[PDB]
Amino acid sequence: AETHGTRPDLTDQPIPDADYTWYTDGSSFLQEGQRRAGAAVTTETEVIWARALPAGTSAQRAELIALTQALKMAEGKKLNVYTDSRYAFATAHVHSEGREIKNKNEILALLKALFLPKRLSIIHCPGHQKGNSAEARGNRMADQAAREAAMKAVLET
Ligand SMILES: [Mg+2]
Repeated sequence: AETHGTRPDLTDQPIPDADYTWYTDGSSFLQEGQRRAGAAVTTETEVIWARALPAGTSAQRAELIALTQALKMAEGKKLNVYTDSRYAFATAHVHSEGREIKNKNEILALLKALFLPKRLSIIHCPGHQKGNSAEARGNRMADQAAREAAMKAVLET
């Protein structure tokens, strides 16, 4: 059992009896001078949810938002969720003591959402993998979906 965490039964390895295995990604890039962002939750082949986010949204914030959405949609179910964000992983797994100086709203929302799934593992996966393994395909799908959502919104459709 992890220590100095927020949800005592949270693990970082896949649970055998998971209902859902999902992949999250937050995308942030510069376009026409401003920072743009998107977030997504996917399986290897399906987009469960993807949205463009407000201008100025950092990649870190987008990653928190994507992970939060996965937790919300998995309320009452057993979830393995993969993120390639070290920031989102650490925010979910390690409790901090001080006032949150950045992303305070998104951190609070994530911490609340941790408690929604019946059982939960938040797992790190490498990003930009070339394989056709489940993790490679899932992470790729989430990255593509988040970037597509962000691009479509900036271009207006
Ligand atoms: Mg990512």
